[PDB]
Amino acid sequence: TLRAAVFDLDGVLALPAVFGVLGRTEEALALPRGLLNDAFQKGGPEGATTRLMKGEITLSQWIPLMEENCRKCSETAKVCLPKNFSIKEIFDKAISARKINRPMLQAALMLRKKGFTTAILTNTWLDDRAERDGLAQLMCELKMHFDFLIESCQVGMVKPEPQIYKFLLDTLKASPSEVVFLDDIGANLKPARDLGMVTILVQDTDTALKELEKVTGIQLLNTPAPLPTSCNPSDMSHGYVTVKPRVRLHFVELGSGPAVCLCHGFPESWYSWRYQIPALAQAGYRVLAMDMKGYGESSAPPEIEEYCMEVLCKEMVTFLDKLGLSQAVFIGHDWGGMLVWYMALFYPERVRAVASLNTPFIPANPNMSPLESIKANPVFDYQLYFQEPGVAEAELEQNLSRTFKSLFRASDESVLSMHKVCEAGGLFVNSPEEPSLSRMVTEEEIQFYVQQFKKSGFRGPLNWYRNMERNWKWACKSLGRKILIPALMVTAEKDFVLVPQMSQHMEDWIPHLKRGHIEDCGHWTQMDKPTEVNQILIKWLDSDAR
Amino acid sequence: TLRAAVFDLDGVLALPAVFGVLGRTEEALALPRGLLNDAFQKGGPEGATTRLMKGEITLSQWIPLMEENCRKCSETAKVCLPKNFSIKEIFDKAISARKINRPMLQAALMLRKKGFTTAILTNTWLDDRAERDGLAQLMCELKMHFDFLIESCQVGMVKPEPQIYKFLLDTLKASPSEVVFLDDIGANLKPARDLGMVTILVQDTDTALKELEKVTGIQLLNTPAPLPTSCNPSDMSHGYVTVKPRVRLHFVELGSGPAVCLCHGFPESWYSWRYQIPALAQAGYRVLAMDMKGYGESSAPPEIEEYCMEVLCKEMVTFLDKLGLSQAVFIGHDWGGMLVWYMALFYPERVRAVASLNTPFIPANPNMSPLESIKANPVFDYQLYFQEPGVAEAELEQNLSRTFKSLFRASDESVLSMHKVCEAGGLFVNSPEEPSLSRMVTEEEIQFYVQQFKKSGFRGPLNWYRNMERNWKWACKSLGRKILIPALMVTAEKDFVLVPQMSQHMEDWIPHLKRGHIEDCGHWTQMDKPTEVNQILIKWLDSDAR
Ligand SMILES: CCSc1cccc(-c2ccc(C(N)=O)s2)c1
Ligand SMILES: CCSc1cccc(-c2ccc(C(N)=O)s2)c1
Repeated sequence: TLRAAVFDLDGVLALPAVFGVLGRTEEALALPRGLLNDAFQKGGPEGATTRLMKGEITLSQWIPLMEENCRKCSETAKVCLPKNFSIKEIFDKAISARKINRPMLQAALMLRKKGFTTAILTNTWLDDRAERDGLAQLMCELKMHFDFLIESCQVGMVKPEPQIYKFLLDTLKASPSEVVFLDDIGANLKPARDLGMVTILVQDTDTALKELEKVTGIQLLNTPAPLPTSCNPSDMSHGYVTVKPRVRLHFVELGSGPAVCLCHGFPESWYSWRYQIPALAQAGYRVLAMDMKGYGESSAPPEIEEYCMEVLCKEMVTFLDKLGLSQAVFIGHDWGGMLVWYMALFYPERVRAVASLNTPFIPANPNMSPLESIKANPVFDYQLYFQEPGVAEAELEQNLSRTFKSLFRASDESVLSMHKVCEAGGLFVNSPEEPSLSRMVTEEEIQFYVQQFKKSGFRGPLNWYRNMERNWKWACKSLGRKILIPALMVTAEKDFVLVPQMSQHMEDWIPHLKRGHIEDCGHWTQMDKPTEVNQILIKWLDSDAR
Repeated sequence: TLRAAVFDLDGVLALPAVFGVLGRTEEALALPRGLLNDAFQKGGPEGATTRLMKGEITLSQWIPLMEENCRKCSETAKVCLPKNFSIKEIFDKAISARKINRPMLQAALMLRKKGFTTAILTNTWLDDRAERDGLAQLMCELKMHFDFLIESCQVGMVKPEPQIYKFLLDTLKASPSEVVFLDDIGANLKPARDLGMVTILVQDTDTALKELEKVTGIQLLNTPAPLPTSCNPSDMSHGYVTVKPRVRLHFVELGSGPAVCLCHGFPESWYSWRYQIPALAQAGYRVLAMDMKGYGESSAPPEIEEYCMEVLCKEMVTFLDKLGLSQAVFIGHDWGGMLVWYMALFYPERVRAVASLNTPFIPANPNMSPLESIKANPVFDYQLYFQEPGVAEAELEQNLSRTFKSLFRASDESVLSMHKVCEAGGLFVNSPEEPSLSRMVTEEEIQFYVQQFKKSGFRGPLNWYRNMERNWKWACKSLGRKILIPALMVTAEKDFVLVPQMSQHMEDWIPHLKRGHIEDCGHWTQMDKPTEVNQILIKWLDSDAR
């Protein structure tokens, strides 16, 4: 019975296989077949290449030795290599052209999800090239999906020496018969077999995967579209900034590049962005996923006025100041979407670009009380239920598990009326005591929100809805302004509270506004439609926010 | 008696004054004197400009209104503005050319150091230009040196309206007679005077500063070269990454741009880089100042082997992995300098560039025990004293204040022999019980190190010296490699343990090595010579590490 799967990198997890480049070069250059290859394998286990693969020497030290091996192979072949022939130029292109074999990685991900221990076993080098970052990025992306990364140059052993195989088994804490080994070089496969390991000679991916499926009894080919990579809270970098005495803000941080500040809604967490954080960091951004004030590890002061838009926005400016960030892209959802439009209106200098999911930009009506305005819409009755300090806290803090399971559901899973909530006397008066688990979330993900909300509860979060009058007076000062910085409005077809239609007049105040629309998407946009959210955000980021 | 100083931005804290650009444009373009200016001030407190300054409108909305005011001023003047005349192009250059008036900022810094409350009072706008970041960066740099930043567009009032002045006094919690006010516009000075505030009409900086010195009784002109900006621990962003079960690494993070990872020595803190962090972030870098393993808020496991170079380097690679960083520039000092050379040797893919202060790169002697090697040098006797578990911990943990005050001293302040330490039976056997405070440090800075070392003490830090044999065996695997990535070696003339001379053969293993040398610098390089360290690092960073 298998419980571990090992993958080679070149020709297995990454394609096109860098080594099939020596043959491609020979042909393009009309060189005697195998000339370049002979120079690469020259001296076998004594050669420059074996020294490189064992980590005795770096790639930059190896390049002159390989080109030297190239003169000698020519001497004995009778043809003379050109004057612009560069080993470096050839390998630079080969490394650069090699990308992750996505279906192979998905198969490895699926096996690991089923309780398999996974690893990468590769003959690689210590890359000190000026262009080494491209491969460092690839290895970074690949490795975090595996239990182990065994690199020849770091262990001082190479495939096919039998010692690396005994090393592999020891690392795995498993006997050979519990291991599948995939490689594109039959010579490297043989020792794994001699030990009783299941092996797969990898040529075309589909066939290798057909073989893999058969031997594991796990479906790997033709499976449904997987979810984007999520976040494990304990594997993240956690950041803490004191924005004022007794007000500290917590954030999760991932990646490098332009700062993208993600602002969640009610009643959420930095964790609501779990499917966006790895994807946005991978797309070349420095992600800062906040626990907004009143939430999770961020401070939660009791006073209502601590949660008015003016105070919240000023604290987000200080956050940027203390981190030494002159700007950040601000991406919000629900209450975070509202904050994000106000950051653009009041601090355009600090906002590189602004994007909102579900939350439209509606300019304050100076001739109408914001309370009258809320009453005009039956779908906002829940906001009136939230007005009285203590009432919604009591219901929401009553049973945390029920609260999140009741709220976090897809559009075709609704359990909450949300209309005539005041008259019903609560949000959960029609709701089961033990709601079923929505297909959107795991039991574990619910438990994370439960644990977060045990610290401060619902007072601070609910206080965001308790500053209507103050926010309205502040917003009225911006009635003559327009939003002229890059902006994106993303609507969710099935959000029955923040309906797409409510966003229709936005072009009047944001003339250059760009849009996104997600069909069959409820209110919890990020977890309902992660793939679509990621595609829309990344595309908008690359085109409008460097 | 004064206790508060207020500065205007344009023409006072920032030069050349953006508004003296309308006159410069008129001349260069041979336009009737004051034509452009009339268009800027048009309608006075009713005009487009006053609306802009009060925050009713953004700069992008204002530009067409100002150019419109330009057609009208021409109608009545008889000349016709060109076809490539751009209000935007003019203001873009003016904003861009305006820089901090460094001597004015130094004067404000000196006053604040003397217990003054300082503030910036400015008539500014809400900048939504595509080029708004340049000014956002300037305001960011400037503001962190002041107690308050009062911007007209954010308060909805402007100079010279008397309400902003009453607002200023209220913000300051001070009566007018306790306030000096500096402005380059006499009209804005008058109301401050009418209230009894001391005023200074600012033309040339030197004279304004001569006036400021007279009225405060504090020397501001011709003062010694100030120290670079330091760090206040509670104003920093604190980061935490679990690199393995029960091993967490703490870091302080400042700025945006390429990741620069600062690695302190023995027995230090992230705080040893206090003078580098603001300077490097200001130079366009994302600084990650570590608490190395065994130190401060980082985990400190008791086992010796937890501190061998191989384990430490692997944990720094995981740190990068968990933060989503494919690379970082690694800058080390003392033990951190040693780690940093080993990161370059073993993980060149993860090291963008490598720099060391005082610590040279010495390749392991495969024909000699590292213990024999240490014994060959009388200056390394302290390392032998550190070998026995418990002995150095007892002496060092005995009185924390004495420990740091004894260690942290300039070269001409030495109190410690450091030679024949074993035979003397300690580091502090000749040292006073109550050492004087070195000119390098304040009592407060000592107390910070004392507080940090109360958590874990000296076991983990001392364990860095307890892996000679393991480090030697690991290092021997790199004997065939060279360091071919960008590298900087900084020597300290008066470091009597890590003498500049010990670095003389480095070019043999790092052929492209760049150098820095600091005269009259002891072992504690960063606090001994902050200005020189910063100049050397920034210059090397901008030229060799993007
Ligand atoms: C009150 C939490 S914010 C909000 C806004 C719009 C729709 C929703 C829904 C939450 C839960 C729903 C359900 N029935 O499961 S609909 C929540
Ligand atoms: C033992 C701490 S590491 C080190 C290396 C080289 C010189 C120094 C000095 C520390 C303190 C000195 C003194 N006498 O104040 S010299 C420390």
